[PDB]
Amino acid sequence: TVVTTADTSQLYALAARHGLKLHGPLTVNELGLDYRIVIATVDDGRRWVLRIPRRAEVSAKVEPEARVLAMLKNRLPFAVPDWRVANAELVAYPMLEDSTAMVIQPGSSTPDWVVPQDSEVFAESFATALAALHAVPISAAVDAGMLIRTPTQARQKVADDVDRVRREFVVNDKRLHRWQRWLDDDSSWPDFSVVVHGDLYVGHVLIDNTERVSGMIDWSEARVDDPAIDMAAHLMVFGEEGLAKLLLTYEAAGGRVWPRLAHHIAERLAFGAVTYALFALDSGNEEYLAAAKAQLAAAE
Ligand SMILES: CC[C@H]1OC(=O)[C@H](C)[C@@H](O[C@H]2C[C@@](C)(OC)[C@@H](O)[C@H](C)O2)[C@H](C)[C@@H](O[C@@H]2O[C@H](C)C[C@H](N(C)C)[C@H]2O)[C@](C)(O)C[C@@H](C)C(=O)[C@H](C)[C@@H](O)[C@]1(C)O
Ligand SMILES: Nc1nc2c(ncn2[C@@H]2O[C@H](COP(=O)(O)OP(=O)(O)O)[C@@H](O)[C@H]2O)c(=O)[nH]1
Repeated sequence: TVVTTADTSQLYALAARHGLKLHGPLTVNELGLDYRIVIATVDDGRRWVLRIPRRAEVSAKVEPEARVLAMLKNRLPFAVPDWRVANAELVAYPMLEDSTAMVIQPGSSTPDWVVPQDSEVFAESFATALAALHAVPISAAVDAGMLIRTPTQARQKVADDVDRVRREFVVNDKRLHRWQRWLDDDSSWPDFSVVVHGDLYVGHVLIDNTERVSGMIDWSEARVDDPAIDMAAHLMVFGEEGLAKLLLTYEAAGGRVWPRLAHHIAERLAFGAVTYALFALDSGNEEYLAAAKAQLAAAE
């Protein structure tokens, strides 16, 4: 025979226990630390995504995310995963066939492609899609059992993350002072929270072949929190010019802004170093830790 990375027999058995009959081509991404991701063909002729929790601690997150997606489905003018299977040993949904807004080969550090800076259709539709998401009523999030952070709680969470990094790592003095000045800068912080995606960047946005936003995936970090969380990666990828365009259209679409929002987003992006370091720490992966320590010690 031929050795293949996927164990088709075990995958078939797992899927069949949950009412899904695999038949035909599949592909497997084993690089995730929490889930194995398989895109498999099913007997409905469709591709489905199998998100397979690796451990009990990951399994525990399935039911709450399922409640999130259940709530969001009718409340967003774009598609989200339809978890027709959602349990501790398997999440499965029909694949949303539209491409992600960035394409990258598994394992690679460099994308093959990212939706272009000058794509006006992408820019405008991402901005309106984001305004739509952030318009989801807080009451709907509460009814769905979501994690809720008031503005005070949102700021406390950032402080807590910073302090956890300070306990576990040695951080460049100026970097640390940057975060502390931000945490102390009342004018930077919003006086409201919204439903956020929590892990939003081009890799988690789906686009149709005109480059119009058509969906968003991987909602595991969704919660009610600081709106700027969902804008940091847009600044990283599309720069200050892209951010300026985003904010004008977001506001025009009914998105709530505040005067120092652009500044706050830049500080949130800087804070990404904390997020990465805590991910590294929690992963126990020596390569991620090496990268994190290096970044933290470095002057920005
Ligand atoms: C452009 C293309 C690149 O995308 C990014 O720059 C975006 C903009 C990051 O988000 C930025 C921006 C932001 C806000 O996240 C959206 C911030 O939190 C993170 C740390 O960095 C992403 C996604 C980060 O991932 C996130 O890292 C988190 C620690 C966990 C999070 N997730 C699994 C829970 C995960 O998605 C992270 C580290 O770069 C992924 C690793 C693998 C990369 O090095 C890959 C190769 C990236 O360079 C990239 C795909 O090529
Ligand atoms: N086009 C498309 N890609 C998907 C879909 N579901 C998963 N993917 C891809 O699979 C990758 C990993 O899935 P993801 O849910 O992000 O796993 P996680 O990062 O561990 O949470 C994503 O980054 C996408 O590239 C989908 O419905 N449509």
